[PDB]
Amino acid sequence: GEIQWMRPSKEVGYPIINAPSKTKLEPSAFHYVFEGVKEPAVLTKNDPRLKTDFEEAIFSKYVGNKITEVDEYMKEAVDHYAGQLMSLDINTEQMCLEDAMYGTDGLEALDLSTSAGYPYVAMGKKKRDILNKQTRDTKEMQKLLDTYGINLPLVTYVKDELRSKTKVEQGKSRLIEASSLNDSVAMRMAFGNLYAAFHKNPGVITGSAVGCDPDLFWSKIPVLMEEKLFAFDYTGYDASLSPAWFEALKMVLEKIGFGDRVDYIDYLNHSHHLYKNKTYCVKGGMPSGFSGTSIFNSMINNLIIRTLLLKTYKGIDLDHLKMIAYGDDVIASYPHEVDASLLAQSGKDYGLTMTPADKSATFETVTWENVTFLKRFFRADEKYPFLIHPVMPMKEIHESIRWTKDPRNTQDHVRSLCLLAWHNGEEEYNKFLAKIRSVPIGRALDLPEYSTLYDRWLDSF
Ligand code: NA
Repeated sequence: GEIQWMRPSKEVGYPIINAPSKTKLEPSAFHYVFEGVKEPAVLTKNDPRLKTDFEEAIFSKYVGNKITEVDEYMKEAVDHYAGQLMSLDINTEQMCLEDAMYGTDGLEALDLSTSAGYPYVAMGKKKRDILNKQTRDTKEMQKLLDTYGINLPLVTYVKDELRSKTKVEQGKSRLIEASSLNDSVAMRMAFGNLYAAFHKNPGVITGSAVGCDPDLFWSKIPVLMEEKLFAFDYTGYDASLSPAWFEALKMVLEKIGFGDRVDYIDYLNHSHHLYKNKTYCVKGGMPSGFSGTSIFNSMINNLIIRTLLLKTYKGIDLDHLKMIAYGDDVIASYPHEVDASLLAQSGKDYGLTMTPADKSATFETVTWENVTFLKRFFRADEKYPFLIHPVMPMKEIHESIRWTKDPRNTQDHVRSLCLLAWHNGEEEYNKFLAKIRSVPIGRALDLPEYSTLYDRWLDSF
C-alpha cells in the first residue's frame, strides 16, 4: 500500500471530519489486582507521552508497493485456490438488500455500533436512524443509496485500544478506515452469499476460519492439518498488500461466478480517505479495522502462501497444502517440512514482511505444542483427548481486565474474559476468580465456576 497524495479536504470538496481525541479507556476496578504494562494508544498529535512525530508514525504503515502485475506463480496460486472454492458450490446470486442489512443464515446483521462513515458522520446521522432491527425496513436505506450512491470516501479513525509502552511512545497507533454505510451495504449485497458460504464452512477448503467458534473448532483443526506445520507473522499485513494481490483476488472471484462484481475490489485497492481536515489517495492496502474485509484478507492469504510455495519449491503439491487463515493470521501444514525463513525471503519480493511465528527471534519448527492461532495454543483435554482446548495465556487476559470502556459493561467484559481463561485449567481459573472477588465490583459480578464451564463445554459438542 502507498499513499499517492494527501491534502486539505476542502481543496477537493470535502468537510473536516471530527474524530474524538480522548480515550474511553480508564483504569478498572481491577487495575491494581492484576499485573499489566499496556495503556491506551495515542489518539492525538498532542499527547504528552509521544516521543516522535505522531502523524508520521501512523501513516508509516504504508510501506509501499513491491509489485504491480500478477506473475505466473500468482496465476497458478489463483487457479488452485479458485479450483478448491469451486467444490463448495457457492451460490453466486446477489443478496437482497434486506438480508445484506439485517442478516440471514451465515451472515450477521450490520453492526449498529460502528461508524456509518461518510457522509452520515458529517450530517450527524446515525445508523440507528436508518436501520430497524425489528422492522427490517429497507426504504430509508434504499433512499440513501439512490441519493448518495456508492464508492464514497472511507473515514479514518485512530483505533482506541491498549498498546505496549514502546508503541505508545513511538506513536504507533493503528489507523482504522471505515467504509460508508452505502458501500458496506452494497458490498454485502454483492458478496453476501460468498460471506455466508465461508462462515458456514470454516476449514481447509475455504482456507478460512472467519465466523468460527474456537471452543468447538479447535477440535476439528488437527484432523484437517497435515503432518508438518509451518507458520509466521506478518508486519502490517493489510497496509503492505500491493495492487497485484487485489488483481489476483478478482481473478478468483471471476472464476467462481462473481466476475460480475470485481469492481468492488478496485474500490478497496485504489481508495481515498478522509482524516480530520485532510483527504488522501491510497494505491493498494486493504481498508483496516472492520469485519467487512476479513474474508477478502483470508482469501488473499491463501493466494500468498500458495504463491510463495510455488516460487520457493517448484513441484510442491498444493493439494496437500492444508491451511486456515483468519485475515493475516494463519496456521498451515504440508506433508513435508518447509523453511519458513526461506518463504519469508520470497515474500519480501512480493511486498510482504514475514517474521517468526509468535515474536520468536529466529524461525523455529512449528509443532502442536508451540503453535498458536488467534493467540490460542492447542491443548488436548486431560479427560477426553479428542476434545481440544483453545488456550489463550493469562497475560493478555490480565492486561485487558485492568481497563474499562464502560462501567455498564463490566459484567459482560469480565464474563468474556472468563470464557477465555478457564481453558488454562481449574487451578489458574480459580486464582483468577479469587482475585476478581477481592474487590467490591468483582464480588457483585455473576461469574461461572470452573465446573459449570467444563460441563457447558462438553454439552456444546
Ligand atoms: Na486501498
